[PDB]
Amino acid sequence: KRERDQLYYECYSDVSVHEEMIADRVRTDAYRLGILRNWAALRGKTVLDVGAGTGILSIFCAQAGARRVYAVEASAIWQQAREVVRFNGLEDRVHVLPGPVETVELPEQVDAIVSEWMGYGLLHESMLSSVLHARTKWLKEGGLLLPASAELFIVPISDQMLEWRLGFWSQVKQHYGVDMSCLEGFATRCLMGHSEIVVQGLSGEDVLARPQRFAQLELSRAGLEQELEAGVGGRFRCSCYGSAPMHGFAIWFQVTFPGGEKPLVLSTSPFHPATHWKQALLYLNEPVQVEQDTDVSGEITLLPSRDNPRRLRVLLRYKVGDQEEKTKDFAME
Amino acid sequence: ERDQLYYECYSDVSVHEEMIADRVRTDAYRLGILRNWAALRGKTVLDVGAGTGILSIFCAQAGARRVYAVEASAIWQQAREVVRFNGLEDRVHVLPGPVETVELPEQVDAIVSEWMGYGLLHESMLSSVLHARTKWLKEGGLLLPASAELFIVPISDQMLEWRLGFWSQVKQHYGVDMSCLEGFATRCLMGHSEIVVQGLSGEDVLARPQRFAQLELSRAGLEQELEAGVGGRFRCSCYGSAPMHGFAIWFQVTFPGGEKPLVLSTSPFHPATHWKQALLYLNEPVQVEQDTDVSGEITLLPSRDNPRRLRVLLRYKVGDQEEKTKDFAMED
Ligand SMILES: Nc1ncnc2c1ncn2[C@@H]1O[C@H](CSCC[C@H](N)C(=O)O)[C@@H](O)[C@H]1O
Ligand SMILES: Nc1ncnc2c1ncn2[C@@H]1O[C@H](CSCC[C@H](N)C(=O)O)[C@@H](O)[C@H]1O
Ligand SMILES: CC(C)Oc1ccc(-c2c[nH]cc2CN(C)CCN)cc1
Ligand SMILES: CC(C)Oc1ccc(-c2c[nH]cc2CN(C)CCN)cc1
Ligand SMILES: [Cl-]
Ligand SMILES: [Cl-]
Ligand SMILES: [Cl-]
Ligand SMILES: [Cl-]
Ligand SMILES: [Cl-]
Repeated sequence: KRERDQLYYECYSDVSVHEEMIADRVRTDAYRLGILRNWAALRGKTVLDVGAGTGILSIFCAQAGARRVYAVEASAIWQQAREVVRFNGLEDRVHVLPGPVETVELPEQVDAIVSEWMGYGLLHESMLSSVLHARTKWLKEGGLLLPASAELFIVPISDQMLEWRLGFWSQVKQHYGVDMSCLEGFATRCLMGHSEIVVQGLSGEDVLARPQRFAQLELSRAGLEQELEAGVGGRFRCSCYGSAPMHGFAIWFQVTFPGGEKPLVLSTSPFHPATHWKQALLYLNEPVQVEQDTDVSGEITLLPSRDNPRRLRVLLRYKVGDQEEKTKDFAME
Repeated sequence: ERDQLYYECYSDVSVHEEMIADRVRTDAYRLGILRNWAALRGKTVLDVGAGTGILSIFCAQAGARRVYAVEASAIWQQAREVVRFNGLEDRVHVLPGPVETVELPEQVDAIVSEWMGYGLLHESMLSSVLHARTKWLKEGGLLLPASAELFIVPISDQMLEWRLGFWSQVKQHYGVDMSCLEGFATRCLMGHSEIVVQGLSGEDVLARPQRFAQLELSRAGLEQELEAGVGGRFRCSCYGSAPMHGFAIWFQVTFPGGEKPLVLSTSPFHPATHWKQALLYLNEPVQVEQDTDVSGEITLLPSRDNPRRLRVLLRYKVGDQEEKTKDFAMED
């Protein structure tokens, strides 16, 4: 079933997703400046924009002096990108090509590749293998990748929003004169007992320890394609700041653009301004009380599902202080 | 088999959290039940769709000697827990299964139910309640609520206006002109034939809201009239100059007094509720002026494939423009 790809691209054929991406100021301005600061590597050069969407990133490349930009797009939105390119008078420099980047035939190797491939938890959608497949095939030796690298972080969390949802049932008497405190367990089983990856914004005040980096993806490195199938991650460890009910873990990513100037980082940390990626939350089955200097440690692996390769899977093993090591397997909403 | 998937939606906590957190809804049901304490003292009540059991416990608190709390989804176990926890195991009996196939020991003096979906009739729970009235309600029995009215008005959704205008703003933000995508945006967002559940304010309302249906729930033969369609004709005149994006529909229900009668509205001129309003978009904007004639017909139906999903047939005419038709289905 390669018709699994048709239902994936149908999401990107609609305007709403692209509105959400372009409305994400942090994301779109990171790409704008990231491209601009690498003018030296881009003036006069050829560029491959993998998954051009509405074509905004391809136009940034042309505005930074690129002589030719190949904007490859697999969904029907390619029609709108051609229209936008034509509308800005850039048809002679920006050429939009339909179809997947795997099957696309360009007339030449390229000097640089740009792509916004990051999904939720970085690797939801599994777009990275397309980008790496295109690097190996089309990018010249020592050509520019934008962004050039990625890192993943994990940290234990106490989600205050969830806390109020669990506590809701104890507030019922004071409003309506009926005691529903006994449904606290039920709500915990409903909201924490399931095995889905929740994509939700957190505050920095919900963070219970130093965020630990558990993966580092240098996109130039050959053989990185093969490692994504086996999984991304490894062990983590940290000690908590204080007293709180730990609900689970959050994960987020960052990506780095090189300078020419200094490097630009695009982060999805809760200590930074929000993005449409938000954070990926991994809830325990029930809350666990931790104290100042409670040592939390464990193992995490990000990989694609068996059923749908584009869907993200997270295998977590964890140990909260004294407790026995527990396990939980998640899949994106 | 089809009905089992519907009940499963009410097995999760989130849906009941949302309903109980709707203070306008829950206070109206509390206060509506409390108003009829005289008629309910020492009487028996059926609670169709008991959920977590909160409405049954209002009836027991109001003085009913016996309440049968009927609930088809697995949440009946949570309703049993709450009853026992509140010490009302003698006065409230939680009976699992659908209300169609439940067996009570007696006929009841009153029926309470919160049955209203998005656009009132989404979910098609009203048939279950009307069947329960015929089978279990005594003569001169009480229905809470007792009636329902449906309203419609042309609207100018600001949230949509922002989303359509977005593509002209890209130049100012990022230095790339994408104003050429406005038509595409409109075709995606307005050309889809789905009923959008969204909250509006008073500024969004473009003319005097018009009632197009009344449902007296005691009326016999109403169950058959629901399958045929609930609806009517409407006409109104626009207040002033604005871009019309479609129609909003909403409802109200009325509890009898026993004191003045209590009205639970989901109008945008009254306090907000989880029902919000149900929006029916045109295929594109139509610019209107003061005293512009908007008229049409609306019919609320069950969908072809799925009887519990709400369908809306809309005929509409706006000013000099010819009469147009559009078929909507509730958000998938
Ligand atoms: N293998 C592949 N080949 C070509 N395009 C792909 C692809 N996999 C995903 N895409 C496309 O890549 C885009 C990812 S979203 C990024 C969109 C664009 N850069 C913007 O900022 O607006 C989508 O439009 C999707 O349809
Ligand atoms: N035919 C039927 N028989 C019994 N219960 C039904 C039913 N159709 C729907 N229901 C139930 O009716 C409920 C409607 S929601 C209202 C729940 C509750 N009265 C409250 O205010 O919180 C749902 O929980 C659903 O499971
Ligand atoms: C269809 C499933 C598997 O994939 C999607 C999940 C989410 C989205 C989505 C919703 N809003 C914005 C996006 C895209 N975004 C995450 C940046 C992409 N480089 C799209 C596809
Ligand atoms: C076909 C089914 C799934 O449609 C539903 C759609 C929405 C809901 C829902 C979400 N929050 C609250 C509700 C219930 N509410 C409308 C009051 C009902 N008496 C339930 C069923
Ligand atoms: Cl497509
Ligand atoms: Cl082109
Ligand atoms: Cl990085
Ligand atoms: Cl767990
Ligand atoms: Cl009414």
